Amino acid sequence: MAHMERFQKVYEEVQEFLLGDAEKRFEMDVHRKGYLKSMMDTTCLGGKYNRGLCVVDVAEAMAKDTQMDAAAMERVLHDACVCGWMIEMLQAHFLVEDDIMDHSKTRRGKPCWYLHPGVTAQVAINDGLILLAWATQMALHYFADRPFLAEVLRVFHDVDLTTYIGQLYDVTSMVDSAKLDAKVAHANTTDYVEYTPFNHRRIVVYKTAYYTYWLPLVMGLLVSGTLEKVDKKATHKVAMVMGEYFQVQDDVMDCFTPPEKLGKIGTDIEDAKCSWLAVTFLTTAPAEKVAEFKANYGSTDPAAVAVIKQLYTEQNLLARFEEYEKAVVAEVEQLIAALEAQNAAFAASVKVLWSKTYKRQK
Amino acid sequence: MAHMERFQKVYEEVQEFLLGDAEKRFEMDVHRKGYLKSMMDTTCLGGKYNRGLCVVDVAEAMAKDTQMDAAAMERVLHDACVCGWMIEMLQAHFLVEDDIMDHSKTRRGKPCWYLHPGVTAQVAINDGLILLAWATQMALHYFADRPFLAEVLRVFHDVDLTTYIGQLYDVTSMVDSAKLDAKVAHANTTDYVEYTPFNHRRIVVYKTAYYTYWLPLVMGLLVSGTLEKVDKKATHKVAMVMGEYFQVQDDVMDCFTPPEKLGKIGTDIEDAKCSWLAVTFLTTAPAEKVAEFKANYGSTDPAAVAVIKQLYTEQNLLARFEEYEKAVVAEVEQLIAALEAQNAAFAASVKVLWSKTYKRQK
Ligand SMILES: CCCCc1ccc[n+](CC(P(=O)(O)O)P(=O)(O)O)c1
Ligand SMILES: CCCCc1ccc[n+](CC(P(=O)(O)O)P(=O)(O)O)c1
Ligand SMILES: CC(C)CCOP(=O)(O)OP(=O)(O)O
Ligand SMILES: CC(C)CCOP(=O)(O)OP(=O)(O)O
Ligand SMILES: [Ca+2]
Ligand SMILES: [Ca+2]
Ligand SMILES: [Ca+2]
Ligand SMILES: [Ca+2]
Ligand SMILES: [Ca+2]
Ligand SMILES: [Ca+2]
Repeated sequence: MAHMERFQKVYEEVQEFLLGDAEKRFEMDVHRKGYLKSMMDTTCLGGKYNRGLCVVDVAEAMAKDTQMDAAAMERVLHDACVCGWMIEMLQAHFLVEDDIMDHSKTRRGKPCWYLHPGVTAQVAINDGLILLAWATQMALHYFADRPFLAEVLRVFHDVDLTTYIGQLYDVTSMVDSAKLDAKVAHANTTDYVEYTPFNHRRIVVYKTAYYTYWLPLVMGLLVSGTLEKVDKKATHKVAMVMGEYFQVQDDVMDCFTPPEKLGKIGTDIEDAKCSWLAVTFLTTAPAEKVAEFKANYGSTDPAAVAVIKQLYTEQNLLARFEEYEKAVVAEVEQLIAALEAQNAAFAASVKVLWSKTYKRQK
Repeated sequence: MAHMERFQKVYEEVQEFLLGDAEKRFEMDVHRKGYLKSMMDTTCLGGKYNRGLCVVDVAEAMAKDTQMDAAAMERVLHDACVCGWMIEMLQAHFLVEDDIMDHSKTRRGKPCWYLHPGVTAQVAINDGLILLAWATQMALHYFADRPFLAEVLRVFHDVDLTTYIGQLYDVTSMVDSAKLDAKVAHANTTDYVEYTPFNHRRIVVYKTAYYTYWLPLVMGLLVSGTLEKVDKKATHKVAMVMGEYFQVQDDVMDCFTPPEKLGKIGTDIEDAKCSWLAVTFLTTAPAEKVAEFKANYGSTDPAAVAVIKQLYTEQNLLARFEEYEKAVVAEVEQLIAALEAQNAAFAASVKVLWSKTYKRQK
């Protein structure tokens, strides 16, 4: 991909800056500097970089569209790379903390950060907070003289909050919400009355769509000075449609994609997660199959988990996902066509992001 | 306290705004809104409000020293209260995450948030992140048209990073730093070679002094538009001296103050923390007492803990603290006198903060 070599060079630059700033400001010693370097490398690298490279693709598209000269283009691509690394380090923070919350075993084909024997959940919580803090440090340093710094911080921090509210919906989805009460232990549901299409949409739009689709598009517009050239409502809507679909794919792959190909071991079934598969099953399956689901879901027993995967297979959940995907293609294409009539350059950058999403396999 | 009634009124306003913003933006339901209200009240209320009320005391002192009409003074006090609550919600976030990391039992005379049976560590991590995100949301909303928004976000996020680096030093302080390696489990020290005055100072300056002393003084100056009317270097030095002392008091109280008075059960002795007591003991005690300390420290056995507290008592650590405290008050009074020669209004507000710190009992 066109910007990978530039994006990787900016990673080395931003790492040297952040570790050097810690030596200057916090009397950082050689041993902890080395620990933080390995933490940054382990938590920030190894993913697909769809969020970071989107910022650069958008910023280049809009820089060409507005005919920026060689010096201005070089600045926009460098700024775009730094904003990309803000989102990648936000992702790194989110996955560190989520791997602790889900008690997960593998991430990007390596042990979860907290499961490194030299780490533990106790230290990893704080390592994940350093990652989050470092994302803002990059804006405050690299964009100190840029009029777009204010808007970069606003959209970044808004999406940061959004994602934690989605995570609140996610971690409370398997308990009766009327019984959500800090003073009283919460039994996992046995009736699954709240496993609804509305509740699934609300989890995935807030926990995933905002930081995965909306934030990279907006940051690429902000760094190129072109946010006012596009339809904000139309941009938001296509980000929500693609983001929901992206997390639906992630939900389908939890069950049906081998962990060795995905690079992680999902436990949506053993954790009774309100996944797209769980909701689509519960709302479409015959009564006797719903009963077998309730008797087996949310159990660590490998046979129980196999019963659930057999129920999903027998209810044609992969076929049902394919019909959902067809409806999403129709809607994304219509929204892109509407963007394209207003600003073709930005519409092309949404098509790039959509082509890396549609029918992905990991 | 002059500003308590105004400060508690602004709490109720900020709470209504944040919960209402979540209903508006994130389709927040009545049950989770109730959960978040209970979480905010439990994690943000019940402390001494030293950080938040400092912001208002500094802002009022500096606004009175300027000539401005009643409407302008009302705006400075309201902004100061919001900035105070930013720091209180940052404190709330720090204590929620630290209580998970320390596996602690009590905070402000109630169970730790994560230990509420309807919460657990795996939900509380995310509740702690909501608190941190809400702090920035307050600035972005209330200070949307204020000239100091950018500099408020910069100092806030700088101190946010600083505290996590202090926390890194704190959580790694009991492992030989040459053996710090994410890949390899590492036994806690048996020789305590790194339990040095320098290493204690580095922990407490970054983990406590920046957010407890520096941040409230600087926010008070920013919201009143008077940061450039004071000596930034001298302000930093007095904040580092007072904040080191504040954390030394906290370390002494971990051992010597009844948990029912303190409102928390410290485990510095069980957890082998590099506390002021441990460093002062190891650098002053006779050789056989150092050996007995090493045989008993870092043990959950109540007999082992009782041996350490007896060794501390025998080495007169409370008297050694009184001598340190005499040296600190000599230094603070000199630094305040020097500030008073430059800006008497600001120096008075440093006296108010010091007066709440010096010889405190909790
Ligand atoms: C801590 C904030 C939550 C971040 C967040 C948002 C979206 C997806 N994830 C991770 C995924 P996964 O762990 O990559 O499968 P999920 O657990 O299925 O939701 C985490
Ligand atoms: C999560 C960042 C840590 C924040 C932080 C900094 C200063 C004091 N604390 C908590 C105190 P305490 O728990 O109030 O006694 P410590 O555990 O002694 O350090 C936490
Ligand atoms: C939003 C969610 C499914 C979390 C994982 O996101 P991802 O598949 O983009 O992960 P990588 O950053 O590893 O590419
Ligand atoms: C920095 C530290 C000792 C943590 C506790 O701070 P504190 O004693 O000011 O706590 P409150 O917010 O409960 O007053
Ligand atoms: Ca999760
Ligand atoms: Ca997960
Ligand atoms: Ca998943
Ligand atoms: Ca601690
Ligand atoms: Ca603690
Ligand atoms: Ca303490």
